[PDB]
Amino acid sequence: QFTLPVRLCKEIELFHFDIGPFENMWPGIFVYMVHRSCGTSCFELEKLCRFIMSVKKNYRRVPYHNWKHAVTVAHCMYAILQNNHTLFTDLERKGLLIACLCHDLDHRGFSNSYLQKFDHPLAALYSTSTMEQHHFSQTVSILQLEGHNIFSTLSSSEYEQVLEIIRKAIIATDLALYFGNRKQLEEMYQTGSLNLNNQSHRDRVIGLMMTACDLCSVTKLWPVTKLTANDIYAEFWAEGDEMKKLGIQPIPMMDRDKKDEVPQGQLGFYNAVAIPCYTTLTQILPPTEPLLKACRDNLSQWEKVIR
Ligand SMILES: CC(C)(CO)n1c(=O)[nH]c2c3cccnc3n(-c3ccccc3)c(=O)c21
Ligand SMILES: [Mg+2]
Ligand SMILES: [Zn+2]
Repeated sequence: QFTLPVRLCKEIELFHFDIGPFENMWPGIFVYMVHRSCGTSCFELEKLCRFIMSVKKNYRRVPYHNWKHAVTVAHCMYAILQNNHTLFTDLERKGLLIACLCHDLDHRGFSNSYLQKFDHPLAALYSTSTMEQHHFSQTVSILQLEGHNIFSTLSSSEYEQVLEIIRKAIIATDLALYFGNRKQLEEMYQTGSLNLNNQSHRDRVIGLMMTACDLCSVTKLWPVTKLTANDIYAEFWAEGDEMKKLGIQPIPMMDRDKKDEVPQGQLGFYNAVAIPCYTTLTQILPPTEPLLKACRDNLSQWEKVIR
């Protein structure tokens, strides 16, 4: 039944768009993004709406890895897609927006390292990319619910094609995998061997897009960026608190007693992770340049905080 306001129509297209002040409209914002990416008949409205509300319900009340984070990541993907639409197939356009909304499904607010170290049942189930494999499992589980399968109308080979796009995209949100991925992609771009017709290459490009979307809070306007950083640190500190209880000293980043080091930690995160990510992405997809520009702007803001 929901209809989005006229001011948003043009603003939703921009990379720096902040979903933050529209909580009641987030399910409706996602529906709009889907119709603009693959048409009004791309998914049966009833199916799609059941799927979204179920996905929403399966995001816990954690400070950062919550419903808001899912819609934020999906919106960034929507902007990338819209600015490079002809470069992606209808099946990719569909799969990626769904993968972004589901990428942190049922996150408990603990890193893969925590679950591995403390031998959590989830780490026993999934050896590497612990949470990520759980997020893809949670996505399949939601699709398997009565009248949720938005992909039922696709052909047999086209169905396993989306589920494989989704699987690969969600796994690539494992930051530990990003570093190698970005390195292989930088090699291909420089040597001039990068070929989007090659499937293994497309998988890597998609992988980087997933990282770029996952970290997009660094591409918003400084007041939004700063407020998201508080949410991520509230989540890191809670994890550190748990480690302390179990007689383990957490790394500075997860220690609330080491709050003064946050600007220095951010500067390191932007120099080692965020800037290289958007630099490589801009080389492959030149219309994604505003993401790099906004990231550089926030990097200067963190330097100013240190100074
Ligand atoms: C991007 C964000 C949220 C900016 O506030 N951020 C930050 O400040 N430090 C970090 C950060 C620091 C260390 C490891 N991962 C981080 N990720 C992260 C977490 C899970 C999955 C993928 C990436 C962030 O998004 C982030
Ligand atoms: Mg994740
Ligand atoms: Zn995420």
